[PDB]
Amino acid sequence: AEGMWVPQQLPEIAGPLQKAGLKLSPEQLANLTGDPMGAVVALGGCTASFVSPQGLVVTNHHCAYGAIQLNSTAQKNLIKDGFNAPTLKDELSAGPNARVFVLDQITDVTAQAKAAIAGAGNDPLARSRALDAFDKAQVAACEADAGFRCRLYSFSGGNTYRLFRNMEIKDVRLVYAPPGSVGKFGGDVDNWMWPRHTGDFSFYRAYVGKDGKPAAFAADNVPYQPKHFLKFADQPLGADDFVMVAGYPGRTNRYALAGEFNETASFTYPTIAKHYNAVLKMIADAGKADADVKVKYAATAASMNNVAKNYLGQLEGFKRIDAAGQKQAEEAAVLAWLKKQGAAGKPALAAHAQLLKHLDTSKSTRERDLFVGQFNNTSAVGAAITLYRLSIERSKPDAEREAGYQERDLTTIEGGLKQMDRRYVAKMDQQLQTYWLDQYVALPAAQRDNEVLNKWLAGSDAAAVKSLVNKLGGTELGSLDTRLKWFKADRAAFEASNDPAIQYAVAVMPALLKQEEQKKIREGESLTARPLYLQAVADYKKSQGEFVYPDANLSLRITFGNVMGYGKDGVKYTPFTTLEGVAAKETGEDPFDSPKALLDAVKAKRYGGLEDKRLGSVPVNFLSNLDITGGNSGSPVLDANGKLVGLAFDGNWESVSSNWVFDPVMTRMIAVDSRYMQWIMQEVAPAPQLLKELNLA
Amino acid sequence: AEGMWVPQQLPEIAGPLQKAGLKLSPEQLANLTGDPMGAVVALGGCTASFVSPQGLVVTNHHCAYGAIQLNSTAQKNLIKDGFNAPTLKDELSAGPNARVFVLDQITDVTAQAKAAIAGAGNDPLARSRALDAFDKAQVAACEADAGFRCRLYSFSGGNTYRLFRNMEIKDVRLVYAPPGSVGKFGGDVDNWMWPRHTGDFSFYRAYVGKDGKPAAFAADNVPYQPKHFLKFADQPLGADDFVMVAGYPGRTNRYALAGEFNETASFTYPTIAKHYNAVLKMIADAGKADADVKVKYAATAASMNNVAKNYLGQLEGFKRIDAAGQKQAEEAAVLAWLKKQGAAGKPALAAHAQLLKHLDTSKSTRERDLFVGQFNNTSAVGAAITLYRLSIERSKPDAEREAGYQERDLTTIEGGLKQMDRRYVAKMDQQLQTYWLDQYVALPAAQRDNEVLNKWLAGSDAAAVKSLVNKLGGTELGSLDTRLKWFKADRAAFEASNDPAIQYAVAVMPALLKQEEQKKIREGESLTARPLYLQAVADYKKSQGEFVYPDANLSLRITFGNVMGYGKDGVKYTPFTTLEGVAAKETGEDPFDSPKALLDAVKAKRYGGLEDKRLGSVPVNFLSNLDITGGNSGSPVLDANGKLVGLAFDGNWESVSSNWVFDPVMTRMIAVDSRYMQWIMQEVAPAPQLLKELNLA
Repeated sequence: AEGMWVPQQLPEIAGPLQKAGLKLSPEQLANLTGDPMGAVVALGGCTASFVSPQGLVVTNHHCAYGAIQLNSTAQKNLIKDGFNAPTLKDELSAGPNARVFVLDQITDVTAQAKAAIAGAGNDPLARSRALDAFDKAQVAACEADAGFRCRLYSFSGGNTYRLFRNMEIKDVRLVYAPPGSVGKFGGDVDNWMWPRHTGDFSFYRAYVGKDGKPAAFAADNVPYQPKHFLKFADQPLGADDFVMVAGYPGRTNRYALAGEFNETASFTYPTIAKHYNAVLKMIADAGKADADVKVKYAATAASMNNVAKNYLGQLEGFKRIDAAGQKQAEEAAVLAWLKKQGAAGKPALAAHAQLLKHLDTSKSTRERDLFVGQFNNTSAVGAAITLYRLSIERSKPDAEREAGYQERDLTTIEGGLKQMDRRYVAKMDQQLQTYWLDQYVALPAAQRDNEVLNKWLAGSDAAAVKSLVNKLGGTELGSLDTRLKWFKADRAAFEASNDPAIQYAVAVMPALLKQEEQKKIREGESLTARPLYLQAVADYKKSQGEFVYPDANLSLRITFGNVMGYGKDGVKYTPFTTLEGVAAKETGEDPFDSPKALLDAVKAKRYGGLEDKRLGSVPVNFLSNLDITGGNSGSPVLDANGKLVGLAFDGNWESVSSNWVFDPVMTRMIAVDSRYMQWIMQEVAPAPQLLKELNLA
Repeated sequence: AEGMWVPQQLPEIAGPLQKAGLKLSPEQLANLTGDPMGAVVALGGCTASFVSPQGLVVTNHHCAYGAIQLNSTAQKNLIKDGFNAPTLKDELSAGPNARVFVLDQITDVTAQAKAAIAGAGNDPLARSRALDAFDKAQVAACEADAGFRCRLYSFSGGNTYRLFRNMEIKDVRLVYAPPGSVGKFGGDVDNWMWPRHTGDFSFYRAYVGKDGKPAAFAADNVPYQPKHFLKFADQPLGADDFVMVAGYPGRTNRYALAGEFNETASFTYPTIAKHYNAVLKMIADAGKADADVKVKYAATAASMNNVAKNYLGQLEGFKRIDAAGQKQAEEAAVLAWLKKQGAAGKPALAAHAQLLKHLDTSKSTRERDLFVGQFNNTSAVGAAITLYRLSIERSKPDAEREAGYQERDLTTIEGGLKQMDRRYVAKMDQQLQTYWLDQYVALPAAQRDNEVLNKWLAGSDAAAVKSLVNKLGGTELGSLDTRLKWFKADRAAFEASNDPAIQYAVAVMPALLKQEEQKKIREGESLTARPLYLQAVADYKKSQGEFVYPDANLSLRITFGNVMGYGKDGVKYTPFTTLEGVAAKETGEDPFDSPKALLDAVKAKRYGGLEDKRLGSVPVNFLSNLDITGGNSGSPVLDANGKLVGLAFDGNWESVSSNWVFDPVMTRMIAVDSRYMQWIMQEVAPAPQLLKELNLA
């Protein structure tokens, strides 16, 4: 079914759920800290779920990819090889910034949020400050009790504010990853594609201090004991069977202005695609010259490949459903329907007009802003800017610090400086710097107007780029100890420093702060406009009987539907792949190089008792008409009885454009079958201690 | 069903043909000059069929592509535009070498052939000359009557020899080609792929002189009146319907030695695919610069793309079916089964070991032979070598002239020199010379033992190639009138020329002749070994009750089966594509850029009464489990009653490996539906004169 339904919409999807075949009572889903919703956790950008009362967490391989990469070396490459922790003490730290967020409480704070915003009257910066101070105040009151992290979510353009309270587990350990030839089978060739044969799963364990409270990594820490964990299905999942997903989709743009869509399709997607593929060929070449570069940049490369392929996908998607025309059509249809509605229709019209003029800005500057933004986000320079920015914010009292730089954020910044150790190589960073500066100096002179960068370049050719990279090569910020010194340092040490990256951070910061204030003014302007227009778009969608659910905003959503394939002319995609499809794609070479143990078990039909008679084999991946996006990776797929039948990990090629214009005919979630997960762990990359802890052994 | 059955195997397939659903009696098919089989013609490299009593002939677009290309200029591009001849006098000559072969007679000359071979005794070269002298005698005699052309066929490694007598139409004219965006919809992207949306058809007309006798192009010639022509099907083709193809498949390699297959998989296919893809990029680049090079090289580009992609598809198929494992098992099993026979087995085991010797010879110089072979077949150099060779053969009496340089061949040679006029651009030829010369000079010193070429290169780098290409640039063989002059010139005239291409031909010719004699010695050695071994393989294969049929060898074959899709893990390919499928792939960019008329017709559902209610639309292409290969292009697909339901044009991706190891599960023919052809001639690129002549108006 279409829709990323908030839990508070469970009453309107209660009937649809039962009709699709949910056998649980809908009000069992209503208890978000109950069985099974209470087992569903957020990782920040991925979903996971508890699957044992000893804090065992299951997610996708590509979600654990970060943590596996942090633990990998050129010699001991866990991304390539499995990882298995036979005992608690073998489990590896997923790194200082790894999180499990266990939902505690959702509180609607709409009335108070709207009063805070209104209390600022017509001043747009005042409105943004007012909402930010409201956010900070709600978060501070909510985080008063140790171990909780809270977050204010804005729904439906600001028509709804809800304050989420999570227990934040800060000690997450890697328990099991299949080899990358299973976790990532078919690599970037099969990414965003069906048929799919990817065992995209991994396991973490959540830990807490001896005292029960969240704690950073310590040998003393004990497994978290979740109230609720999912059970693997004992009922074989089959074609047409009900499935549902709970998870944390990050962002959809289905309510975007036709103008926002058009910018994205004509500029952002093609430009990012193009530059990412160029950077990717650079990182791949660097990785061939030094395995340590390949490992240290493997998370970036995976992530940029994903985006670049997705962006291409979305572009083909938009051509396939004429998204430009549908956006146009629906926008005009809302504006007309608003006209007929006499009195009450005028404010929404006005709101539209406001939101329109907002597209006008970035026309000549958008390449420049990408190239400078990308240069400023290379490792050494990014760390300099982050560290300098914190030193500035430290001056201010905590409640006036920029979000991301308050006391409650310090541990995350410090953990970022630490993780960079496993993700930084001077020679690779210098090539990224060179690449983005090369794009800047290739701009027309009129667009090459960044005063600071022009000063530091002292020219507009290759030699000028080389000499500035040469100069930035003198930074000491490649040293962890250096970064951790600067982490603590007064803004005056920064403004005095002769470190070329710090000097650059110091020179660019006035511009960055001005750019950020302009961003906040734009957010202020839209804080009454966006909500009134989207309320009208919604009220118009409702009038035509369409589905009304908010755009994804990284909060908890339910989607549901059934296991089913999709069709194109001449092709019917069947809802399941099987072991034989994996073996059939074997080329002996990346990314189609399964472990010999897999090729031998499939040749021997060693199904391990996991074959589905309807398929005549063990299912690997399955399709369903669920509505998931970025953030839903690792989401548990529950059958009619709330049992784990799989993990969400991907969409088919036609689904990627549903981020903008949803297509019920061809949008499918790809999931990894819980049977393939068990099969891998029995027959291929064994995890006997895990099968026992899951009560499958 | 599996097999490319010779007509003489109709007894064995009568039951199967009836089981599959043939309504025609099998003895109807045994009549090769009767109805429908007498409608089916050879084009030489393609199949076609008469579809009117006025000599109208239907074949693929890609078969007519050569003729369309010869009639095309940058200014008036019939490849891109289509072509329609609304009357006889508008029909364009398909060019001097276009032929239609109407089968007259097959006679089995097995015993005479073997006697002529046995009669030569023990010298391999003697046995080569003896079959060649025999071939020529059976041909020169069979070619006695004016209009006729005969060919000696070797079946099953020389276990059978059959003489084909054909009436040779020498005046072929383009009647109709749809636009390239229909004829080659999806271009190299959809080539060898299902689903497929390609209108792959064009119409020729066979002309003879007023006497009724075959003649070259003359304005005075009249349409040939065929004894037999296919009617378009009135019964709509559906899934599971019986279909059969009669056509001229070129070569299959199912009886190849395991070693021959291993050499093809490991060297020939990957190497040709690599160099062909580099040469295609060069041709695309020159074509983009110069519309004149684009049109002149479009036939070459189409062909090389087709082979390059085919070879990659075969390499992928070999791994999917483990072709190497199957060839090694079958060979090992035949060798063992031959030890189980006593005396009965000892000759075949003798023959095997002699065939292995041939493979080691070709190994040593395989790279040199490809690069020098390709260089010697560039346009000016190939013309020089062919022209000088013929002056040499002229010196000799005709009976003693090499196959292809006899009196009966002069017309084709002269044809080739004319057609090159529409297929040559000196600056493209120079890039081809450069490319293949660059591969030669890159070889290790030890492989660079072409004496003449090293003398002519005077170096082994880019600059030495640059200077050989500058020197060969002074040739005049770019002029048609120079070529036709050399076509008539004595051996001495050649030896006198200061034309550098001719001097090269003169210089290299002695080595080409030794290499050709050495090749005739191997062919002589092969003339008794090959039949003995292949008879053993056939014997072993019948013992297992496996289907036994000769490898394709450019002779007439029947294949049959049913309209059906195929499956892959996660995918069920449906047997038809439809109009909406063509519209859904539209991008407004080559190769997915349908005529505006097609999109308009599809968006309006103008099905011009051709809709199949079982599809909800007009069918475009369809799948069937027939056994076709290169040569079968333009083969009529006949329903149960022998009426035309479409034309064979391609195979699915997984089929192409069936050239070496037949895979019944995933081998399908892709045919264009006769309703799509009619639909295109009604609604898109009208041919109302052909709709009338075909009895569809």
